Amino acid sequence: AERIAFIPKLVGVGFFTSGGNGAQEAGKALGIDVTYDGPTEPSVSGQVQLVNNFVNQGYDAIIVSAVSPDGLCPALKRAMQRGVKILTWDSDTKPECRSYYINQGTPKQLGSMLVEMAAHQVDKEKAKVAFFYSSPTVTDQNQWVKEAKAKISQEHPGWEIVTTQFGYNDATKSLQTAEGIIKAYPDLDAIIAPDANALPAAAQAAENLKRNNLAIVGFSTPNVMRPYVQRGTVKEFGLWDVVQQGKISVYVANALLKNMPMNVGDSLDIPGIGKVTVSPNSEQGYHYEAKGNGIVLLPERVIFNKDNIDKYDF
Ligand SMILES: C[C@@]1(O)OC[C@H](O)C1(O)O
Repeated sequence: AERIAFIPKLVGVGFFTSGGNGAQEAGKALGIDVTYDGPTEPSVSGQVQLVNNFVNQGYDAIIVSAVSPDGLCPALKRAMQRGVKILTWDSDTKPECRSYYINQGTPKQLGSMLVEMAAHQVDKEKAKVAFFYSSPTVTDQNQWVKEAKAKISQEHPGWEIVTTQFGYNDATKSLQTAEGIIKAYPDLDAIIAPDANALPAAAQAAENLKRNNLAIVGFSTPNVMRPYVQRGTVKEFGLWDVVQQGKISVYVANALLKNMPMNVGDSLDIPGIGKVTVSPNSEQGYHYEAKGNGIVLLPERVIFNKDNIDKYDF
């Protein structure tokens, strides 16, 4: 009877497939029919069309990873006015446009990981670094990058951010851009790619142009990144239990459907996971707080290498 919609940025990417599977698995254990559906490409119109669709069908809850902070707001607010529980995972909208943000960590946390991974691989205070992710308008990544760039200028002033280009979650376009940066910048020391499509594309671009001495860190799935790690192209990268993330999003949504207290400070017990807690929106850097509105932070983030890459199954 209760239907929950789980919308990714796009389909075909291993990151969203894992999260969607963990969501449907969670819904099945709760007796909830979770419908996993997303556009073939990350666009505003793509998700809005779907959001409006699940609303008209009368879905009870919709969990969405936004491709734009304010792009989905008119459709999300329409849903809540009809009683549709709106939650966000991975990528957030505006805090007033949703209810809960199932976040994998604060921008300071994930922004620290990107810099720490880079500093450990470059091992010199004077170098040239380049950023390379999906889109300049996406929410989650731009929040990380801004905190990352701020952290770099404070902790590594000798580092020169020479460029910042995009791939738009396209495996083809990401490869072209990655090669272009590598060609145009022969003095490049490191590439920071906080994107599941950008990170393996950068590693591939390094191997295609046979460029060594190049630190390549970022955020992607161990499934895709595995060949590049074994060959030594990527010594270190990071992510999180995305399967668990999709699992939490459903459980939290279920707590809203069953009228449980989920204000800032309250907790919730999840089987096989433990204790999650509603953190304030200030953790993301937001100036917005409300009753029944907060951020659920993931318990643990993971650093991947050649030692523990076969440990996680998504
Ligand atoms: C994990 C991730 O960085 O890869 C795809 C998205 O950009 C993402 O979810 O933020």
